[PDB]
Amino acid sequence: EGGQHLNVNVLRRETLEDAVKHPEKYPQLTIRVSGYAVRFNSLTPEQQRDVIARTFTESL
Repeated sequence: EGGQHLNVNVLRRETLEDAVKHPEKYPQLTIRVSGYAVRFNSLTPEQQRDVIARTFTESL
């Protein structure tokens, strides 16, 4: 068969950490959370915790 539907985020975890630090810097930063997209700044601190914690596949 094959997988169906996929959210694609190409980013580094550090960048998100930076975003948490200074939201003013990334006003239009958007990420795919679970089938939809949201501005990073829109999320709650707890909600953000969920995202950063998630797996970031690396090369190899």
